Amino acid sequence: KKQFKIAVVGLDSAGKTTMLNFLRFEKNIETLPTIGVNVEVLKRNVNLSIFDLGGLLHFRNLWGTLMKGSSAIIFVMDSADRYRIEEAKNELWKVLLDPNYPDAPLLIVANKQDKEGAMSIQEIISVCGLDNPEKLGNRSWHIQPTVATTGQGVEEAIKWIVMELDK
Ligand SMILES: Nc1nc2c(ncn2[C@@H]2O[C@H](COP(=O)(O)OP(=O)(O)OP(=O)(O)O)[C@@H](O)[C@H]2O)c(=O)[nH]1
Ligand SMILES: [Mg+2]
Repeated sequence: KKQFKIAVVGLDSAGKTTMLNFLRFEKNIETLPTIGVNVEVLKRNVNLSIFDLGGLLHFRNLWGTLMKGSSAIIFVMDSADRYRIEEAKNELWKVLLDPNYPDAPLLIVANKQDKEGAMSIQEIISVCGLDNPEKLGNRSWHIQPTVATTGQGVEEAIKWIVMELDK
């Protein structure tokens, strides 16, 4: 069975590692800010090699090179962090416009839906400008609201990625 590299990117503290811990242990374990790459190999009947990249500012510049070979991209966002939503939109578009990954399906994980003031799926599409097809081309995209600490929507997020790789 073929291995498919999945890249997990997003700003620091978005909940990337929290999501990957749930995908494996089904539990909320303590996390440390990822300053490197934490690679987990999961099987959901296709095995994928998920690369949880670090989201700290001075590490984001490495995403372009570290994602080499990814078949799908998961961009995790902190839905409750309205003060850093312009910063996440800027990073999401840097990935979308990266000429190295133009055909890769993009799953946008709207994490932290439990927090008060969390943005809705509609609100995220509007702020991120994803309602403009011109700069999106023939790329398949999907938004999945999650609470990574409880795993709410996390199995449904990985099912979309798996469905995309099956194609
Ligand atoms: N309330 C709430 N907290 C969450 C959620 N997901 C993650 N967190 C918390 O958010 C913080 C950051 O989570 P991490 O998984 O370490 O974030 P990260 O994306 O890996 O960050 P970097 O490693 O620095 O890129 C932790 O305190 C988590 O427990 C969620 O859905 N709801
Ligand atoms: Mg991390």
